[PDB]
Amino acid sequence: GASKLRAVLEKLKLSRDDISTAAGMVKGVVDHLLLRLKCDSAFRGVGLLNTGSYYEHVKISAPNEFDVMFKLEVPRIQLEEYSNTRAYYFVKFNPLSQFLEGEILSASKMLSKFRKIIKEEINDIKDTDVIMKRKPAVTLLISEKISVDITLALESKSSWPASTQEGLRIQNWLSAKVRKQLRLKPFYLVPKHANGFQEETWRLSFSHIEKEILNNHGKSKTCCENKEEKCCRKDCLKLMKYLLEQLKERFKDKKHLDKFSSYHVKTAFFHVCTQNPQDSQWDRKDLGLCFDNCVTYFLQCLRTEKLENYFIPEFNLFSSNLIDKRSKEFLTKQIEYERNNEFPVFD
Ligand SMILES: C[C@@H](CO)NC(=O)c1cnn2c(O)cc(-c3ccccc3)nc12
Ligand SMILES: [Zn+2]
Repeated sequence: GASKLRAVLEKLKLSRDDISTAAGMVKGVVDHLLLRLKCDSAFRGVGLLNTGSYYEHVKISAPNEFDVMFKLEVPRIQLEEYSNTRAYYFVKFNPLSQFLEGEILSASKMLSKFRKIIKEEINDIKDTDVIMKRKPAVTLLISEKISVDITLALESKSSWPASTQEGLRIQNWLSAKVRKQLRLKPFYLVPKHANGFQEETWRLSFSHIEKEILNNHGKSKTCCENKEEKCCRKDCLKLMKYLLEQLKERFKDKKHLDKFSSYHVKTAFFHVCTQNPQDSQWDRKDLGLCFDNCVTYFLQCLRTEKLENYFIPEFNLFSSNLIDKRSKEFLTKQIEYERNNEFPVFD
């Protein structure tokens, strides 16, 4: 039974043109900010990253909400793992000399200059109306409709940290050949401090690898290139993403589902892909069964309080220290009700 599922997907597809026009306004403002950012010595090598839901063709439900990534190549860096977290690091070693708070690169001083240049540049541009929202680093508001979340990410062309060594288990699905090729690619560090936090740490980012894997997702190279080879991987992720967005909208005034994000859904999705490496396990005709495995796996993670980062196996996104048991039990209660009642939150 995939009828309501196929119905949702068609409706979601109709929002494509609206998302495309809105992206036009954003491309204008962003190209301008990058031209002005490149002027400062520190942000000279700044560029547009091209990762996210939109570039992975999985952008569901919000044309008035865009997330943009700004990469900045950093030359010869040394990482120091913070408090055995496996995901959070200190950036040690130059254009960024001004932001060194000891031998360590300050996330706060770095982001303040970034926010400062952006604040200075949005007043100077009169072509379109752009406002900057108060202290996903910098948030803009274009023409009073479009919100743009701007993230700064350091780029390192070094070997991936030791914590990733046993991650990205795509060998039996996408091949070891591909895994080797992917790990040769750079890695990113976004400033994330996650009583009181360490406001000088950087978290690992592999948004570019997630895009590569999603846009070349089959065991067969010709997956989704012909009628006989069409799969439902992307559709299951779109449906999982929409399921959480809809439930998070339904209970916005409650505050339980606040700690859950589309990243939890996407992570759980990649785990299901590792479990089901065959394209035959993802047949378009089996969408109902495939979406049910995704729902089922996600619920097992919520019950067992275990959702490991796809790249950092030792990092548990569903740890009791991150998300309290009552919140996971609320999300379980809601998802189970939905599955039992042919997904009323969809229509
Ligand atoms: C669930 C929240 C808060 O943990 N995260 C996100 O929403 C989130 C969105 N992209 N992304 C990502 O590219 C990487 C990570 C990540 C999380 C934990 C450990 C290492 C990396 N998270 C994200
Ligand atoms: Zn496919």
